[PDB]
Amino acid sequence: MSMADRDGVIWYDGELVQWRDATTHVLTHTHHYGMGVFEGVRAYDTPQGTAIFRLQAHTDRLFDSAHIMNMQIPYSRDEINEATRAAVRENNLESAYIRPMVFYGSEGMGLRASGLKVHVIIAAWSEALQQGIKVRTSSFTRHHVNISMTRAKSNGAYINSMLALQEAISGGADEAMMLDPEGYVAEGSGENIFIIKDGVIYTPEVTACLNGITRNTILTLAAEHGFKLVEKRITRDEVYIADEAFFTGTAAEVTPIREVDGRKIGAGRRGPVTEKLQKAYFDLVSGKTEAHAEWRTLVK
Amino acid sequence: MSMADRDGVIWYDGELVQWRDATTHVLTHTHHYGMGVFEGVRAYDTPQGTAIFRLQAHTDRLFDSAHIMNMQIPYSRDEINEATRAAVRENNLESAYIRPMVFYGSEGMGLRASGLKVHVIIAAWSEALQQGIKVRTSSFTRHHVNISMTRAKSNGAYINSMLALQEAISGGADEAMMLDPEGYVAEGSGENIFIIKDGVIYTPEVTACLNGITRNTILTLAAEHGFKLVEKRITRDEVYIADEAFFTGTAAEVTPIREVDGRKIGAGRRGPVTEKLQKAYFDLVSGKTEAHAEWRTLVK
Amino acid sequence: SMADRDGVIWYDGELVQWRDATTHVLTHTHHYGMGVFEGVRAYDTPQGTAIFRLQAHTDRLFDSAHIMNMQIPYSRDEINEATRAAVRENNLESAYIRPMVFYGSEGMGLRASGLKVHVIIAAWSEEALQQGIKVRTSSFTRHHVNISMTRAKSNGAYINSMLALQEAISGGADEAMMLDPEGYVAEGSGENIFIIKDGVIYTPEVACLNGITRNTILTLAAEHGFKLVEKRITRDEVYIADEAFFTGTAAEVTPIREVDGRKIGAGRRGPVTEKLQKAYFDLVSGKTEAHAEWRTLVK
Amino acid sequence: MSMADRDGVIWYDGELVQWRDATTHVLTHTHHYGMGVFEGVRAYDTPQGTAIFRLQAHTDRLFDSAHIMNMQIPYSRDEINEATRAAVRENNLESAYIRPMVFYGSEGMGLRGLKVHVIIAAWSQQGIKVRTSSFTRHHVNISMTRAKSNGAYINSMLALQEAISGGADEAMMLDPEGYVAEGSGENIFIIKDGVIYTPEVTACLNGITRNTILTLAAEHGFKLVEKRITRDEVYIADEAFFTGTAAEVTPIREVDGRKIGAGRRGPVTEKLQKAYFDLVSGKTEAHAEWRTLVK
Amino acid sequence: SMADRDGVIWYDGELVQWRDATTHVLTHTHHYGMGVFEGVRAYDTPQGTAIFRLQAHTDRLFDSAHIMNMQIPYSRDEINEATRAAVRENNLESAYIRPMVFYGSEGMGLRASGLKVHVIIAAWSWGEEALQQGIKVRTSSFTRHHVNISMTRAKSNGAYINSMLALQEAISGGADEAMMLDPEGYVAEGSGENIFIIKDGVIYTPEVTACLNGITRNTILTLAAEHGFKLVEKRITRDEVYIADEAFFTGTAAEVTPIREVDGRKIGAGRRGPVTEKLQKAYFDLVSGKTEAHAEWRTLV
Amino acid sequence: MSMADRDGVIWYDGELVQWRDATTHVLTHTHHYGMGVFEGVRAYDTPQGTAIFRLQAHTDRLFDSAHIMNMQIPYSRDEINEATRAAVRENNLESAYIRPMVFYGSEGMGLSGLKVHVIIAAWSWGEEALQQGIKVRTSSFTRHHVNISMTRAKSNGAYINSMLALQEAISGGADEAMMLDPEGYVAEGSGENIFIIKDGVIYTPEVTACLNGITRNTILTLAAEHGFKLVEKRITRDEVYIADEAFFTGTAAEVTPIREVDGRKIGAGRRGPVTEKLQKAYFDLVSGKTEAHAEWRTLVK
Repeated sequence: MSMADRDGVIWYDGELVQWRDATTHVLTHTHHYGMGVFEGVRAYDTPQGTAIFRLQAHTDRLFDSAHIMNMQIPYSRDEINEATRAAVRENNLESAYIRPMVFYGSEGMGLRASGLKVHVIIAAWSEALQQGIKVRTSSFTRHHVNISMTRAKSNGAYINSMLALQEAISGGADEAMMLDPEGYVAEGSGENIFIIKDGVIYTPEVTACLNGITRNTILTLAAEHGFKLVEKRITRDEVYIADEAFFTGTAAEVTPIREVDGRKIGAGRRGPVTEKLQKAYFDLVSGKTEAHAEWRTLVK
Repeated sequence: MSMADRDGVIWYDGELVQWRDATTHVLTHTHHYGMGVFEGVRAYDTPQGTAIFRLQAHTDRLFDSAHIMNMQIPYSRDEINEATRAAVRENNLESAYIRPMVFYGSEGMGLRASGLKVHVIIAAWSEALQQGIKVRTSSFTRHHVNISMTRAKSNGAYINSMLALQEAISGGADEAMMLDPEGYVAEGSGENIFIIKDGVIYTPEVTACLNGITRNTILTLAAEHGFKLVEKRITRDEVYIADEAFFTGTAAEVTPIREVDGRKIGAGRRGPVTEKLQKAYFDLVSGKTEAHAEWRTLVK
Repeated sequence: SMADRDGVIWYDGELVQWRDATTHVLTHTHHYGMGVFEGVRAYDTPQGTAIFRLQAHTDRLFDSAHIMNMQIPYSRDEINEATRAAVRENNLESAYIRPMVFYGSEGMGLRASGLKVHVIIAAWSEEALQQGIKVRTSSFTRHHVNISMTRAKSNGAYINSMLALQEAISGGADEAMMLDPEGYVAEGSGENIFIIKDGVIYTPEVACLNGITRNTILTLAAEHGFKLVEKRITRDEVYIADEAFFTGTAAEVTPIREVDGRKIGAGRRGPVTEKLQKAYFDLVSGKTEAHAEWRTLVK
Repeated sequence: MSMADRDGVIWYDGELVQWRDATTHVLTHTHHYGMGVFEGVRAYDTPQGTAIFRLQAHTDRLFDSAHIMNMQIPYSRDEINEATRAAVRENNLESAYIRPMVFYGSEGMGLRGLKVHVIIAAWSQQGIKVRTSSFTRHHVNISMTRAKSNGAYINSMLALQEAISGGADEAMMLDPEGYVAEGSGENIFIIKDGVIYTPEVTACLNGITRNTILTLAAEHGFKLVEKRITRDEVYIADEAFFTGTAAEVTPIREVDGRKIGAGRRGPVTEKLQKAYFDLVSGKTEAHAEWRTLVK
Repeated sequence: SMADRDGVIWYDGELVQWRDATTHVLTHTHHYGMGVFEGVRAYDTPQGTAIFRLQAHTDRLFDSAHIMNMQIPYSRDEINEATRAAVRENNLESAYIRPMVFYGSEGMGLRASGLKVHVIIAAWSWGEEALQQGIKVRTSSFTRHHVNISMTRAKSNGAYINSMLALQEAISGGADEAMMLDPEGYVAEGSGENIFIIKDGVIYTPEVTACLNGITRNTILTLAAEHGFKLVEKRITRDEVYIADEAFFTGTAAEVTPIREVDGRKIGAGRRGPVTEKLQKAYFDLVSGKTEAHAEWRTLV
Repeated sequence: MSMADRDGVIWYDGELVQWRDATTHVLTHTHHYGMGVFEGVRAYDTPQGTAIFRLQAHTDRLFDSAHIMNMQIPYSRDEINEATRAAVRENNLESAYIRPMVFYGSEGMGLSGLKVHVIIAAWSWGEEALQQGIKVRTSSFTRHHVNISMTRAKSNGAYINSMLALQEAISGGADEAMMLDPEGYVAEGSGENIFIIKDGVIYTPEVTACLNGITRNTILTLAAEHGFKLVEKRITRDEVYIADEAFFTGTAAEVTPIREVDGRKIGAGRRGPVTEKLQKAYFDLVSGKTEAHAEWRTLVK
């Protein structure tokens, strides 16, 4: 079992190459120093066929992340949008996770970015949402907005998420809750966080936490459903006494939270607002409703 | 021009594979999330032959960095020590830079480290030292000791070093001076920093900076040459009014600093203490001296 | 003495005599501060003695216990009824009420395993309100949101408040202004802080306690057509404000005439402060039938 | 099972009161606001008899802590020392943990005429698992870190309870800067290449047990360094242990799932643990000033 | 030279000759930085030379003196009339005005007891390619002022050492201006200007916390609302500025100066953006009287 | 009563000028932006004559401060040393406080083409507070941040924070303030370095965010010469509360004992034994009663 050994094609520098041929040299610069940007995109089976959810937003963020790191993607947004569709279409996938990733090649081994060639790959492949997960606050502090570029989804910056996730798992939990350098709640290991108190939705301001696309989708869905939503600084004990809490992310969708640091969240099961938003988001991404058709890009 | 199209061998998981055949899949976990550890080792031409300078300290630190990241190196320290010498000998190198690197394989794409295979790679290949360099203080804050593991030499953590080095170069300088989150001088982008005032050597405490092996080596040489050395917190303007300043690193060796942020350092020239320590370090690594033979391991 | 009084104290389900409400000297909360409490007021209304926002104080008491992982052995309706009994059975026309939850004297370690949860409720019975008070910014930094649970009203957390208040008093002032770890204005020693500048009300965003009296002022400010903005405030921003005042359960609405020697506006209670102070007293005294749910008759 | 329903006496404002009768009113000021200071002292059985270890240092620190909180103890240091000796003697304790505690009475209920009460109560592995606390240790300008105050232990209770719920035994505290500060209630030490490293007394406790280890390390020829320590510097240390009055020397074999050294009690930890025990038990006549006979 | 020139300067209730507007070298504010000042512009309008937002600059001047416990020995009406006098008496068509409140040379200690307060108002006549093509900005390695170390709401004299250090750094790095970050790492302001960005048609500016409540900033908020632009005050990171569609500085002396590059990252297309051009044109039409609105903001001289 | 209407001379840009003639234009750049460096120097009455204490260290720190601020002093150290002695000699001062000050002139007005001017003024020099102890209140203003202001340079505009803190300590009933760094640890007084004694050992904050005071450096020398153990480390405010002794060091404050901090009595509330010996040693040194360290006393005539 391996992520490298499987059938299909991977979009690699403009061409569709076989899956096991999509390799890079062991002295690849991003492999050793972390300078790279990537995306996480999902394709869902809809009544209209396989559709990618908010492809343009993920492609724009990819270019934004590369622009932050001074990495010139040798392609336009149209080609990357088309190549991301091709990554799912040319594999005949009914539903997939998509990993567009921009990295520096194996041209040089120094810290200077000059001389390094920019490579782009796009790989696509096929109770947590029900009752709720267990969360433990991480002892590792979340990224500092002047140490790592928090608006960029960069490869090397995910060590902190991995350390925190391993700590949460070794502590008996399913996910970690990250605090910013100021001590306020920021996000999960790879998800944004929302809480509900007295029918009002609260979520941390986009300061140190990543401007999640699933987060933005729930902000739009909440307004359309008439929910009052407040962006403000949230403390860890404010999460303890919330009626509801859930995570948002491309991979996690809307995942309810039932316990943080041993504190039961409300009644300890998926709350009414969480279920309404979770259902609305799933119907949106799966094409169960004609609403927001501009957010669904058919792959074929 | 490329770092992959090369003639030679690279130590790849217990086997000496051809340089062009030392590849990994493009969905390598460390490639996407930066979770990995590496070292930077130099080999010098001594009167006794090609020797690796302080091989034991670099292998010990490599295992420390892996131990910090909960990465299990599937080889003993002796096996890594023997394989490091093999990367220099089997390539017929008179003087070499060695890059041992430990990374997670292309087994999974989730943030959980479970199921990931640990691979080990050891690749080896062949005026500023005498003049001194221009330095500019980085606007990017150095790593935070509770966000990144500052004692580990991890791959993904060097995004901050590349951002800083590019800023320094775009500003017309040669290197950046990093400040910790408290505003005190920490290190260079890839080197440790030292200053001299009234014949006393000062260097930042091993706090947010990497415990450099060249740093620790200079501590030994400074004591052998009768220089009082004090480890304390240093401010940027204390560097401005120092009599001397220099950088230490495996690649940088002993590099004098003639100017910081436009402020000339002393006489704007390699001062007496820096030159004596620089010659003492070069005589040590090239075997021109006699003592510390335990720090020079023959490669053949 | 606060122990030698005539009356009753609601103690673990029953009304005991005031001097009989004792606890052992090795009580866990007494040695480690792990406990939560509330400050509630009862006012005389045309309908009789009524507790102001009893439900909000009881809900916050349970929230503070939930934060500290303390299981209150009573439901919210029992605590609500007990709080009314603390005022009624003491024959109080207007009262301050102190519900408090603490760990008993079953152990002496830092672990909470085996500790019994006890609940007590004790209820007992002008120029500052009109002329304003002197405030000196505290040299003690206010609580850190990840060091202490700032949303919980915990016993041991008030050491910081006592240090700041005594510092302000020895400095010739009446109250202290707390700054958060980042240097922004947080609150007073035991009150929230508001400022007025060009007819707009500004208050720090919630390292400060989400005060119930602060919440009523938001409601009263909107009812009286006042624009209110929640944002980070600096100490010098207070110096140049037109008005400033504190808000708390025990202090109600206390104007601020001077901060750090800087005169605030005209050096006395301002217009907006007067109307909010008037609106708050009219609300708690039942002078207006509005927000009748916020006045629970003690009966 | 309760800490109140016990036999014995408790020193309570100058006199010896029966254990069950040593009570205070439920509106005690320290109970509601945390304004109080305390000490943890141990008595050990020595060949000369039951002896309190460093009674003078704990009593001095108790008056220091009170002084920090502007609390005037209504007794001199000699009276407190003698009362501490009596708390062990009059209970017929061969070895005891002693809890002197100073607190404000139930005179007022405001935040500003409070009476100061004093009580003194006395009663009778290869390494532990440690998890770093997600709670930050006390800030040196928010709470008085040199004073051993009652209300400041909420942070310790939250961290210890977090470590236990996570499957560990003790917590490791980080200061607001992210550097290793201490354990839940104990100082922390690490050993790397025969050298002892302990966090510089920043947000630290200035522990008396820590101060004795400095002396015992120097007498056993161990170089000791006080500096800032990071959490991952603990991961790669050869040894690690906690020091406290009630914990003495507790070895640390694992921090955040990282095995410390060989995962067992190390040589330096063993030598310092035996030296501390031989010191407090009076095995040798060394540091006799640090042992005060109870009788 | 700013001293050897003809003209008059308002000096403590009297108009003295420009070369005679002197103070002793042991002046307290000169040595310890305790003083407050303003930056005011006058423009040519169809009604004549008019000061832009004279009331807002005088009010803030008194606020800054109040923060520093400095008593201005004059009323706001007298300072308004003196600011107009510094422009009218000098026969200036368009000028920059420097009202400055400082402590005299009464004592040399750090205590303010005994120091007399002086008020000076000087006005003198007034880069155009940068105004239309954008400037190069480099983030400052010097951290912006801390809200509990210096009084950031006051426009104080000594607090501008930090601005000078950062401007010198940016210039030595090849750029025209510095971008300042607060102690927490978020974007605060330029060296002497407030900063704005545009992303998907929405204007973003740092919340008034560690930066100065700029009057030009307050004017742009009004001009943005009148043009239907959604404006959001929030914390901004340096890399959020990298990916912004537009960016520009605001200040009395800088007007609306677009930003084309930050830390080597091209800002959008690398030139003045559409939203910036509309606000810049609106600001010039406002201060020069091309529009009739906001007659309060143009005080004829 | 004023610091300008006095008889005597002031060294002003290479020449001595009459005291009342030592003026600068009111648009002086340092006057408006605080960018300038200065020193505080003392001349004492010694058996060999009026002598400046550590003239070289104060002149070297002035050039260090100007080097940090990128200010080019148009004069050399030898000229400044000679001018500093002239400022005392030519005024016939038996003892004096000297204020060497480097500042930008009135050439420009933006944040270039600025001329550097130098002035050195000297004037003749609380005794009950010198032998009994002062009251100290911890300042609510945070001390300077090592990356916001240049804490090793003695710059003009940076002393706003000292004035804000000193006024607070006085309005609270005290004589001096105790400053805490942005991390909460003890840094210094408003303009003095702070020392504490506990069990016969001297503790003082490490040269971190506080000023590397020359008087502090002399005490480290004198403490070593008296066999005292001295430790540099991070000190909390409550560590000062429980110290046996505490005092301030500075050029103007010399050695000032501290009897009370935040209402906490320091030890016995009077000048401790260690403070008295170090105060005696410092006064004997600067006044020439001890002939040791002859290079630290530079005769004026």
